Amino acid sequence: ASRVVVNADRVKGTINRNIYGHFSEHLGRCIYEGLWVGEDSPIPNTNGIRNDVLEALKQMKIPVLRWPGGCFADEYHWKDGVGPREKRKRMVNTHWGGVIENNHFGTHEFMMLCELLGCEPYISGNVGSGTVQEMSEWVEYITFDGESPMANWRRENGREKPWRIKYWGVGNENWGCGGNMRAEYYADLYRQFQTYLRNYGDNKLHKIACGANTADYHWTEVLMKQAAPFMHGLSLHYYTVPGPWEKKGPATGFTTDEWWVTLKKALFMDRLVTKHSAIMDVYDPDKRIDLIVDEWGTWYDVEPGTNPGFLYQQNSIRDALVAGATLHIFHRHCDRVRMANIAQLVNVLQSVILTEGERMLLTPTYHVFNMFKVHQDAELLDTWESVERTGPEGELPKVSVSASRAADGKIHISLCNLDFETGASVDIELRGLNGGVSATGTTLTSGRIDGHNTFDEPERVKPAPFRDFKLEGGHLNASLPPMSVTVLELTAG
Repeated sequence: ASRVVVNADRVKGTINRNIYGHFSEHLGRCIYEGLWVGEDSPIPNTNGIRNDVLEALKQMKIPVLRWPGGCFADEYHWKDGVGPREKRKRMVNTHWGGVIENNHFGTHEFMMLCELLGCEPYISGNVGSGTVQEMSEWVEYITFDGESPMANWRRENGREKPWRIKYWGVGNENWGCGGNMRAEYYADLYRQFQTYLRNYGDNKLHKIACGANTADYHWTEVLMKQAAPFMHGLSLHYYTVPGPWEKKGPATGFTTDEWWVTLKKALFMDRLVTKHSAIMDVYDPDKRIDLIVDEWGTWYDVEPGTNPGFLYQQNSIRDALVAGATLHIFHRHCDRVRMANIAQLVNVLQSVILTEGERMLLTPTYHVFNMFKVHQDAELLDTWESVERTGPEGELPKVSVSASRAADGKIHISLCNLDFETGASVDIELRGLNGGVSATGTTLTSGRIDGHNTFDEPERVKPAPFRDFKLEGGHLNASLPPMSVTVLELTAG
């Protein structure tokens, strides 16, 4: 059996709720259909935003939402998305391309969306093809409470008081689709652009520089050395891609080898975060600057017959394990990692929700985020572990565990069983308690390694009560089901 000691009297730090963040680009059906249906749609909606998705996201407690993209963000000109909705600029592609952009979802609709969800807005400004004045005016338009062309324009468009916004990305993927820049060159632009993004009134900007793709450590070094004093966060992007880029592999009907490879590549996040943080420590030993993993998740070949440019893929129990295992990695690094944004809220990459017209489903990834919401802003508890191995040559840990205490005093222990073939025995020793506790549990598992939900069968994979454990005198012995994510809630008394 795997062994775990939880020291409940020993706090290691706070798991920032923004670790549970999300990301929605104007791509495929993420914004259009996925969220924005329009005020006059037969799909029930609140001010143009579909109610089914809204309610599901609120239950999940989405903490922050990044918009309007990765690549799209450094092509976007924000002024195209404000003003009388029916008169905004429109781009239509008469090709398989499928680029229909009417700009009906713009700045006002996005701030409204965040207010509806109860989440923080995180806007990504355009460095690659934008100008310093353009970005500066966006911030002024949003946050200025005085009189000016930009602030007056906001009021004319229906928002009288300024909005608050903390999170502001100064360019996305600038090493690539955001301008193919050298780190050294981006650093100069970053420093210039951020200069003109002001704190108006009571607003305080949290400026986020574009960080490394995967293992580009030189990027991190240059950005930290050249630009650390001018930023509050630095990002990092890492997608879990089973096969080569040219043939990533399918979301369902995959082999057992693809299972192990996917999970092994997911766990590589720990090395990336560790090594990028080590470079950050050299220039910022006090850890002032946030590490922000604002693109992560699985990336497969699209579902057969669909437009590859739309990035639509299914979502299985394998993705649930990627999500749960990666979230645990962020927890362990919560002294530096303070936000993450899984790539793509709806209908795009590793989504929590898929839709098909009026129909929608919750993916197994959704269920992980909903179950793990108990970790948002929780205190991470000191845990020691000795876990068995699984997979070819024991290349994976069989189990991944994390323990935290919520503000109301309840303790939550989440556990992933990475082995699809057998259950996992975990012996959990609870120390530093002071009293006694009782426990309940919930588990997400499947009978098939590619177990997933569809529109006709939307509840094939979903959480269920978990009762296969024994709690006796400060020892919790659990028998986790195969391929599962489980959460145990412990209540004092």
